[PDB]
Amino acid sequence: EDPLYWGIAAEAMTGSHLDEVKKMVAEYRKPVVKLGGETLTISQVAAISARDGSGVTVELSEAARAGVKASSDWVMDSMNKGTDSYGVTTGFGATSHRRTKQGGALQKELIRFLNAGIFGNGSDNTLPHSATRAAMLVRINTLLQGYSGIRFEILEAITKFLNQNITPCLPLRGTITDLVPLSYIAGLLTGRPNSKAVGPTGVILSPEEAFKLAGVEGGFFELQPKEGLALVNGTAVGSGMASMVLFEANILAVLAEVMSAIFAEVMQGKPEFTDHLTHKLKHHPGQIEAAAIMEHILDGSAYVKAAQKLHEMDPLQKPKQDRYALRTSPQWLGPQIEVIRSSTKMIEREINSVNDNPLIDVSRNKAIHGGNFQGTPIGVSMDNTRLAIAAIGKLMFAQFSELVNDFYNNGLPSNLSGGRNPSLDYGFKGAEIAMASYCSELQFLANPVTNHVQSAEQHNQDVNSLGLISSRKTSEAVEILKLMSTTFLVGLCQAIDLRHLEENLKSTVKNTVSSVAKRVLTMGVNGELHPSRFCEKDLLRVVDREYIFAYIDDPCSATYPLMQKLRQTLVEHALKNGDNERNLSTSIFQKIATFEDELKALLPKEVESARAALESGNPAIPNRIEECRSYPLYKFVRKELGTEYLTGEKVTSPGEEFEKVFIAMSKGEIIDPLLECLESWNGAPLPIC
Amino acid sequence: EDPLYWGIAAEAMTGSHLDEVKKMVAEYRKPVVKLGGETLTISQVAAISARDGSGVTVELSEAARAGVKASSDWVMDSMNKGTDSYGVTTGFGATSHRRTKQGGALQKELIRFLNAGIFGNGSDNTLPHSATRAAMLVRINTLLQGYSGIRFEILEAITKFLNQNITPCLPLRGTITDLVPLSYIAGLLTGRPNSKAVGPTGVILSPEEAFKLAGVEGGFFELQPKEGLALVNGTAVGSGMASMVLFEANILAVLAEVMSAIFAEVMQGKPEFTDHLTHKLKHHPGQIEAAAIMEHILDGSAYVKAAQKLHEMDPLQKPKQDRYALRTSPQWLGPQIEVIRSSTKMIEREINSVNDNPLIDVSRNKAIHGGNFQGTPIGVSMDNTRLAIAAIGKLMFAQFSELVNDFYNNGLPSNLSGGRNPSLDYGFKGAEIAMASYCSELQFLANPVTNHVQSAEQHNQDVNSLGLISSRKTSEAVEILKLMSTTFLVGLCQAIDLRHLEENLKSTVKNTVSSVAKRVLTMGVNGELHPSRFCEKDLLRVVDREYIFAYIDDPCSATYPLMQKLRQTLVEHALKNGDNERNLSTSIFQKIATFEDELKALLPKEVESARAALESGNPAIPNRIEECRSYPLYKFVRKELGTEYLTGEKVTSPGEEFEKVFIAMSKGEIIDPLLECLESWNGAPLPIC
Repeated sequence: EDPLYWGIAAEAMTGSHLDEVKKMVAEYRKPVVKLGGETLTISQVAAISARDGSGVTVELSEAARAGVKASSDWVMDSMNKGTDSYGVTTGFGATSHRRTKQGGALQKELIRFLNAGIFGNGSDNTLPHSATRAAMLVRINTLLQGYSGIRFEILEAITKFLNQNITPCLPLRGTITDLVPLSYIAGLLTGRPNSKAVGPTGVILSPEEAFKLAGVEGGFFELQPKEGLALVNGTAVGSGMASMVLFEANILAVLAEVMSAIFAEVMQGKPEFTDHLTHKLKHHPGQIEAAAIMEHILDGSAYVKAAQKLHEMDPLQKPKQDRYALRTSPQWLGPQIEVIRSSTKMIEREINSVNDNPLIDVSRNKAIHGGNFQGTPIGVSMDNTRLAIAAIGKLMFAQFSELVNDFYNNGLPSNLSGGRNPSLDYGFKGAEIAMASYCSELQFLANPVTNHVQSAEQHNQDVNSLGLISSRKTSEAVEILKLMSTTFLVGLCQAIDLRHLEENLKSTVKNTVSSVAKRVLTMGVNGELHPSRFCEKDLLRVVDREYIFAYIDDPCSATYPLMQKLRQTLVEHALKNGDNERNLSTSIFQKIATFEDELKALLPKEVESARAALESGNPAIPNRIEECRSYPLYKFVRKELGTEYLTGEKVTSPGEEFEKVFIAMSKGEIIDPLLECLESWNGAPLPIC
Repeated sequence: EDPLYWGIAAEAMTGSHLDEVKKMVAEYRKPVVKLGGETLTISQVAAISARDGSGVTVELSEAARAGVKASSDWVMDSMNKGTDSYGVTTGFGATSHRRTKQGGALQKELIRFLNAGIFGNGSDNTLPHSATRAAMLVRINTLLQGYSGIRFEILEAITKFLNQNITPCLPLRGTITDLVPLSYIAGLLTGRPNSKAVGPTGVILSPEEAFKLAGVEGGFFELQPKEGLALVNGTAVGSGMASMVLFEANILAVLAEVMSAIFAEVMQGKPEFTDHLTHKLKHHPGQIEAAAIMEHILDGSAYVKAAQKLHEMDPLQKPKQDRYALRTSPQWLGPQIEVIRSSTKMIEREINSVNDNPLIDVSRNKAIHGGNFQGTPIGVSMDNTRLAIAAIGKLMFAQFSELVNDFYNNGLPSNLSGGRNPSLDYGFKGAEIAMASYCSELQFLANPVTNHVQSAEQHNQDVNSLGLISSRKTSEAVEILKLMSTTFLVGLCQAIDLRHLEENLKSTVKNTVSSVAKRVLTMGVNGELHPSRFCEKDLLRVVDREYIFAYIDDPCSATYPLMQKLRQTLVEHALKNGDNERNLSTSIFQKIATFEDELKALLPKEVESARAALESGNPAIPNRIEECRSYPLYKFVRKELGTEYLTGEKVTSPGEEFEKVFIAMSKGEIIDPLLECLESWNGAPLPIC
């Protein structure tokens, strides 16, 4: 038995978060949103909220018509009092004019006085068109259950406004959660003189023009008793925006998980941080999933092809462990995903609720007075979600910070500088400062809204949810997270390209050091300069150990580590060379100057040629990202969007390439390549038995 | 003309902040606080709030008696109505029992219903005894001006409670600013059955016992009309605590300025960050003062005895500039000092105000109704001050963080590790984590209180100041700042000692390298090994350049920089030695192994002997702090308090030495050595013409 509905709520949180997101995306893309009052999802709200020409249409279920008609008829019959039925349903004052021999005067008055919002000039004080559409959809859905006492024909009209993209202008502020803004939908429906709508290209329309462009099958509505209240009493503005916000938040949470893995790839982090034992032993499902997702990426990574201590390619980090933004990312992200998921279910309940008062219960033949207009689930879910968005942002800032710091990024250039001359390429330094600015503002936004409740409306509304205000702040937080995600993703793709450059230039240095050592370290009296064999292999070990980016811009400079360490190796072999060292013809020390002169003459041009080869699409060694599970995201950013590698040798600024990713992100184009990174995952961690 | 008193307020902010603090300290130490209603300072409140046996006493000015009597007489005469004077003064309901043929029933009722606070068991819900004493003092002072209609004898009684350290128990919470808590002072005065006081050693007293121990010249008071309101209507609880808080805040602001300079000394920062031109050109007085204070310290610093690039002692930072917590400290601290100063003046006005209602104006023969109980100046000053305390804390965290990071601290050991074996001495690492915890909590506390106003008391108090609640949060913030200041100051003294160790061990290494090079790099066939002269001087240059703490724990280790760089120098000289290199007897290369063997045999014991000499109080080179203007603070912490140098060679933990400084700080013992650091300063910056 599940008498209080905790059971059904619990069941909605089984299965992975990723499978939930996949389902959300598939639902978003459906061509038709069919409303019946009970199956509206945040994905449908997000799809409809769009004004981007996807062609999505809304259809009302005919199965809901009978119940809607029953309560609208009931209210009309209820007005006939005394010698018929009883007193009067209930507006907010039994005495006045309501369609008897009167004429619906109270409903006209309701919408007039609720039109108390301020738009001013321009758009700064107007609710976004997307958000108004979300509100309209939710508003229809929460009147379809048949308990609201409104005509189906009004629902059909709002549906036409949605389908023809004719959008009433609503004020941004005025609600403590949504009478004031919702009264501007009602005022369009009733052709109030101040009502305005906007067409698909932004043209301002009169209510007359709006009805004609939308195809409304009728003239202005004259509201019946209960209809004005039915239209204005909902939580639809707050919950519609919350739905939009949570669609984005769910996707960005998956992006954060996958970026944490790509971060680990380019950082050469020890992949054992994702070992399932660790996460199993904490029990938290968000953390277990996050780790299993990162593990999936790392298990199919060509970078995790790692050479251990005294490294040649990628090392673990045994001495000087990986820092927390890498190694604790599953622990950090997990609870944020859990909050986003729980919040999503709260909002999905809200947008299928009857948020009206009083409810018209035809079965019991009475109106039921209550408090379902109290949007607490919106306020609470949006405050909690905003805190989680801030936490996701903080981790991204910390990861980004590690990535661009040459002391923490395991050999990558300071600032992810791309060009031949580091003194003319400061890479991501400006972006890094911008990332701090994004993170700081996100942490300010993390503060709650719902702890600022005023005792309102002659102290009748002595608690009130502040749901829309909170939704608006969470929306602002999500936009900043998209700025951060954009900046970080472009940074990660830069680092991928730098690792490709690194492996190629290291190969060329080894090749050249080899050639020179062979020529110079045998000469003798008669060839074989004893010794030379162990000396060559140790010189190459220097190359394998040293960070390319610590010297490759001036490889034969006396004060850079290549020349220094190569000389140190020659000196070490000379000191071990015994009596052969004391004969000039077999002396290693006496070949240092020659070795250095011959390396200086050859190495710069060899490095330059290899680099040019790589820049022309013909590197000696292919870019290992092509064999990684994360390739779809790199391919998308680099090839599909044309985001280019950033270098001080060219004029292009980081912002110019960030625009490409941000604009794509805001159009939903990152969804497919993101999910493609995980499409082979079976939804389970790797075994640990 | 100054009709609105902006002029007098402006004049109170002339002269330096430091001179203000000096004056504050001198006032604090006076043996007698004489109250007249108009000259109470935060220093007097702080002195009285103490329960530490300083012997400070309160005395009431006889000059105030006449005005106090006039208004108390006026109220009593005003009760005689109709055939005498007029209706009735004004309590809060003209109808009832007030000392005619009645008996002061309304005043008894007032105190009863206001006793609505909760103490529970233990001390967690009780106002601190210090803060209650502050409240008592302010409460007396704000009734002495003669407009309150209360008997002088009641003021004399509260004075006795202060002088004999008999303190009524007040609830911690219950006020939106201070009826509820102040009613517990009134309830002691009237011997309410639930009233309690605490004696000097914490013994709980009945009102009877309290009167007897305090010497009250009378039995319990029977309050006259207006007396109950006069006692309970003030802002004294909030403003008394604010006064305490601001006394500490002013001192800690000076400590932060001086510590910023000592930080710069031990970091080897470029002192030009304090150049007066820079700060003059921004005009902000707090910043100009802060810079001039730091400049004063640095101008008398034996550390600012600096050797420039290719350094031997202390360098500037031309390449890789000093980081912001060093170089922007005046810009950062200035506005915080300005806010602390402005807040101080707000509170000093408040504690000399008449915060009562109605005011009894004997000259005009009427009661004047108004709103002076509205403690907005407390709420606002305490919110603004708390934000400034958080900013001071953030800078201290950032400075501390630089100080303990070997990548940022210009040669000091990672963690300020003190012992011979770094693998068994992690220094201040735990303290550094604690510093983050302090800073984070301070940033939470920085949020305002005064934006959480409820519409209170049947919506009569539809705005209210929340002054005490804010004072309490600012007090908590100040305590955390004292934890941070303690931890940082002990860290700075450790760094001072490490710089002393560094200079001494470097001297010993130079001496030894010199001796060995002289012995080994001349041998030849007949003495003079050509060459040897330039080789020796370059080997010493290696020692001068290299950071002692990068190798001194194992100075002849092959993989540490001393052995490596010394070998590099020998090799460089051999390569330049021409044909002499090719003769075995004049070869520099052939002496490397010998040089290294002889250095390995001598250097460890020489370093150990020098160190032991230093530890015994007989270093080769004296600790340069003895010749610095900052010496008084180091001397205080190290000698006077016995705070010892921290080392993993001993059992003592950092916390144990932090206790010494924290306890001293909380007793005001840091004030004198702090101010001594600046006592030669003439209050002006160094000239820049």
